[PDB]
Amino acid sequence: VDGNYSVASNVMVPMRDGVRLAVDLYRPDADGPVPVLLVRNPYDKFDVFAWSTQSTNWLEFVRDGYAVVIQDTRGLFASEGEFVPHVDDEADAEDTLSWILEQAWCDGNVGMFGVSYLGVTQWQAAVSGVGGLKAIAPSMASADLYRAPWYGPGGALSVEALLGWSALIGTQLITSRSDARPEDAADFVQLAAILNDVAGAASVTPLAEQPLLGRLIPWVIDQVVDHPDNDESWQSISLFERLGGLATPALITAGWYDGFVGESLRTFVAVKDNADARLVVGPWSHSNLTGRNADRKFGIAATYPIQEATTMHKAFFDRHLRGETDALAGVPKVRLFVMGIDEWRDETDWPLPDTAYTPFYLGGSGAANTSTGGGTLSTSISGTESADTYLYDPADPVPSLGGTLLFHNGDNGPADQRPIHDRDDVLCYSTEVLTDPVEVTGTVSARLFVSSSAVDTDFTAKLVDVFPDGRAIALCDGIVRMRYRETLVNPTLIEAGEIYEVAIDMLATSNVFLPGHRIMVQVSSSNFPKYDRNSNTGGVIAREQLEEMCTAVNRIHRGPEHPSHIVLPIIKRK
Amino acid sequence: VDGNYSVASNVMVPMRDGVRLAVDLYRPDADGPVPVLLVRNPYDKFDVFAWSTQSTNWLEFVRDGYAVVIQDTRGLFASEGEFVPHVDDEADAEDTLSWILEQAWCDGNVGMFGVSYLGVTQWQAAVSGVGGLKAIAPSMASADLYRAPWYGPGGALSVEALLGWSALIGTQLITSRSDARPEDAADFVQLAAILNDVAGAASVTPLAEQPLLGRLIPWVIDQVVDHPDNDESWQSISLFERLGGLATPALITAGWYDGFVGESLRTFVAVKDNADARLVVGPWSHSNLTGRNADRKFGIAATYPIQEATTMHKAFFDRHLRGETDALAGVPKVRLFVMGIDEWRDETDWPLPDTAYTPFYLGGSGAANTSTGGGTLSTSISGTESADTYLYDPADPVPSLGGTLLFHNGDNGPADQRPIHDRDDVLCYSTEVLTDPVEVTGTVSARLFVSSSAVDTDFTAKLVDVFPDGRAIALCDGIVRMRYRETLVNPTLIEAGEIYEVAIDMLATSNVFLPGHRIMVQVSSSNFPKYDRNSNTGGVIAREQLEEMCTAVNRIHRGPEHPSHIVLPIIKRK
Ligand SMILES: *C1(O)O[C@H](CS)[C@@H](CS)O1
Ligand SMILES: *C1(O)O[C@H](CS)[C@@H](CS)O1
Ligand SMILES: [Cl-]
Ligand SMILES: [Cl-]
Ligand SMILES: [Cl-]
Ligand SMILES: [Cl-]
Ligand SMILES: [Cl-]
Ligand SMILES: [Cl-]
Ligand SMILES: [Cl-]
Ligand SMILES: [Cl-]
Ligand SMILES: [Cl-]
Ligand SMILES: [Cl-]
Ligand SMILES: [Cl-]
Ligand SMILES: [Cl-]
Ligand SMILES: [Cl-]
Ligand SMILES: [Cl-]
Ligand SMILES: [Cl-]
Ligand SMILES: [Cl-]
Repeated sequence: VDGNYSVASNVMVPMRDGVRLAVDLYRPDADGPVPVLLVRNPYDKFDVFAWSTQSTNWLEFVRDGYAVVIQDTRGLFASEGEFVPHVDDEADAEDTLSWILEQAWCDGNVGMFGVSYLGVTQWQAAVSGVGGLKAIAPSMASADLYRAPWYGPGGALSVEALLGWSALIGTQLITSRSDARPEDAADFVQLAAILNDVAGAASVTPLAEQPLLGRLIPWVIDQVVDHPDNDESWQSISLFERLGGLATPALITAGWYDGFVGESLRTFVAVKDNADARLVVGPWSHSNLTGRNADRKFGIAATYPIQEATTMHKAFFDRHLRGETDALAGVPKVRLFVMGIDEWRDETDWPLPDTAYTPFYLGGSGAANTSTGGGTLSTSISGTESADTYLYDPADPVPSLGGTLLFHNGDNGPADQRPIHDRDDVLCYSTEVLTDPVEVTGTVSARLFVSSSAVDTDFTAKLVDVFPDGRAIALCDGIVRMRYRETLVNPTLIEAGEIYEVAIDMLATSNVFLPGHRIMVQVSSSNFPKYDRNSNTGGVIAREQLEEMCTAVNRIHRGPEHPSHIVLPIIKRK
Repeated sequence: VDGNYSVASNVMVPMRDGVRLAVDLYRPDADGPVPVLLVRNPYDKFDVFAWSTQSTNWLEFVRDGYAVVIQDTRGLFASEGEFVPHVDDEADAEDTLSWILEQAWCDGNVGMFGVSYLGVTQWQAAVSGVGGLKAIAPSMASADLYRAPWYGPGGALSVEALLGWSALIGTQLITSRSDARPEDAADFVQLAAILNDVAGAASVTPLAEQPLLGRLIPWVIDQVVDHPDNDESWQSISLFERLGGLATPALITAGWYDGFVGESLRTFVAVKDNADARLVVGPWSHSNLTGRNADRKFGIAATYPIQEATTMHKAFFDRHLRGETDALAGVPKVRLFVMGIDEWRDETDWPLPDTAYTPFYLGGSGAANTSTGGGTLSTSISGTESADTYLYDPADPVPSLGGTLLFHNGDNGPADQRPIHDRDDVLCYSTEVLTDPVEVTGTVSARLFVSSSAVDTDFTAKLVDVFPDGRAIALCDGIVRMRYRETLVNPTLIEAGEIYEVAIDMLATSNVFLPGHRIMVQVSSSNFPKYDRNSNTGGVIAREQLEEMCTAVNRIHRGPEHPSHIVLPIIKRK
């Protein structure tokens, strides 16, 4: 009967190596075989409520005649084997899709959907080149684990994401015990303490000393902390280079304040020429999809639109798994929540056609130190050669406030930056108050002329919308670790005192700066614990004691010969 | 097979009047009949993800061999008939339980669980005295709809809750159309605008003029706005007086910042002598169960503990529907999240045994106006007869900040009160800085000696924890509408200038005021839009234009002959 279904629990699926992963089968009451959707989950396939609110009302897929298979990843919950993040997911996904394709209830069409880790696993599945996989729908995900979520395009560790997540997995590994242990109760306590104070956990030096996390999940040190360079161990798990060879349709969701935003958007650009790719980007952080934050409310239309998302996914799967060639009629290619005007808007492509990548140059009379300095932004090159100078002290890094934080206060993306505006290592440059709106929608970067007294250091750039009432709301930001200025692969040190031109990848945003606002950029050398703190030594940063680290006199050069700027993706619609 | 189940959609269940309500059946694969759990839902039985995250992982009940029935209430989504809130729910619940009891797959034991409206409906079901109903689990609910959520023990309208909710129902009635209409698109827009600005919608005078909401849901005016008195129309739907005659076990959940908190706790006290009642109270608001707020973080243990809740519910139902007499071994009678120390704690009863209901008297040199006045709180009666005086102007009411707000900024319960501390109509009284902790856990009220130049006005009282850093965090609050000082049923006006002793029911809290903090009480005559604004005329408030309203010179009397105080439920544990 239409609308009706059954659920079978703990169906054991054998992988190539004989290890068995558990799945749940949600199968419609059907005459013959049906199209199937697979979800690969490390947070317990039974616990559907935990993730699904960030995704789709997918029981609608089942009522509409799709089968849905939810799987425990290797070594977790009801699955056999050992869990190590990422390393087994290509093969296990391949083996699982094959098994599904071989079932009596599968009609030869398979798709995938899901958020975060349930999104990363879809890219890992799509590179298997299993013919029967017809579409994927990776939400808030990445195809390059170095670039998101563990490190970044800047070559700094996303330490708060690392320790926060490891503590969560740790908690699970315990609560899911094969056989309970005496140290479980106390370990649980230590894990909660990390999660109540991720900045605290990130502050212990040497960073590589993680007695609890290293014991529960050795990968935290063995893979992540020990591999600062984007090396073979990372390229081994990266999917990105293989994406351009695929012809798999992908429905891709991202959030402007989501740790994955940069990589999510990159995946869209990589697949769009070869297959039907779609893009939806709302003003969300990884853990806050509500549209509401402490100092910024985006309106009820900003709340993750779960029902519209369900409808969109269903049309997408109807088109690619069912061959319904008109199923996506009237569905936009790209749908963005444009902040400022706080409205959803349809677009034909990402990057937007008719993006004007426009330099806004750093300038001003006197020092740009603090928000009350004389720092300016202007579309004209500055007339006079100047330099802003500050001391970066690793023992006092600039605290993280909003942006793309994941586990350390990850629920306030558009955070008011005022609490750090009186600090001497936070350089501020702003336009005059705008009398006409300025829309910035696209990828954002800065080109800075910099110098240090140290042989390595960081430089950060942050785009900020300054409201009439004084709120200085964060939009997007990035970091460059100077040893990685040229490459994430073969780092080299710098000469103290030499001026370098460096690029800062500031990810992406969509914001209209309305009349009465200002475009503002904050420049510094730290952003902790979003990123780990540079020791200013040129050493193996994660192996250094705080005491071993050095302060740095860092300098931003600006003027005719050193035209430091932010490149803004200007959109003009009249 | 154990763990396995099937789901049948849109099974139509006939009521006594021939109208049919739709249900979904989640039935385990079972030899014979099983115990059954019923959930009555006005937000679409299909949409399980919307509410369940506030409740339980109840698929675990189904995997463990319970059937679960989820029903669309009369006139919504897949059900037939006309929707009017509350009025049909006693009979429909009765008819539905009977139908379930008659099914081949029902073993004669029925239970219920659910949150909010899904909680209110359980009290409405429990008064039918259907023998087969063995237990209920009403979360964030009430058995007296006047007292929560529509009015309150003070006799003021909960206007923000009223309009916010009506707009939500309105939105549903549209999105669920039998036959789509030309005005749907525009109506949808107007509904969103109310929900983005509930304070704005609440500000239109006369309040009873609601062209959109009155048309979509006439009950908004016909029942709620038109019945300011706790009259026969309210008593008709109230369950409270019948609760003391029941012998139904009840697992009751509440939140310290939840609009229903006062009534949730009252239901526990009413059933505890006659049946196995349980209580769980976390630091949540109706729409924020995370434990995280703009200016107050309660720690990860405060996050609604959905898995522990599932386990507790399962043991509860195992005990009462399955007759497993040891199923609740080691489960506490009462479990409270004690704020301040920010820890869960078990207790044997609510109110706590060894509560010392202790007067803290208003005093001080000079006026108590603003936070920089000389207002004090002390366990000693004030020595000298004084009075604090302010003007209450309905056109400028004291704005609502946290507390038990539902739809107008209902996600910041423990709000910092500082933004209203310089106001002249906000009287502030505080203890000295504490050097030893003071625990306040229980029902809270104030006894004030008051006078007005008006023949009716409001008086509000708010309990506040003042932190070392200056944060003035709201805990609990209430209001008395003076015409209802003696009774909610037969209001009478007051004499301008006469001193009255009035009670303010300030609901309940659990907080340890730690060393370095202060106990603080804010007194005023408005709290908008949590409550509607008194017009100070003695008229039908909801029918008055702003222009028709009067200002009031209100006065709080304090001293030996007028010992105004807050009664605090002091707990002492050494
Ligand atoms: C998702 O499930 O949360 C994590 C944030 S770091 C991420 C890990 S790949 O996946
Ligand atoms: C719940 O579902 O939300 C409402 C808050 S006013 C309440 C109405 S009785 O039930
Ligand atoms: Cl089978
Ligand atoms: Cl393994
Ligand atoms: Cl805002
Ligand atoms: Cl919109
Ligand atoms: Cl354009
Ligand atoms: Cl200026
Ligand atoms: Cl110099
Ligand atoms: Cl140079
Ligand atoms: Cl049947
Ligand atoms: Cl009807
Ligand atoms: Cl706090
Ligand atoms: Cl605790
Ligand atoms: Cl006690
Ligand atoms: Cl004092
Ligand atoms: Cl006088
Ligand atoms: Cl008197």
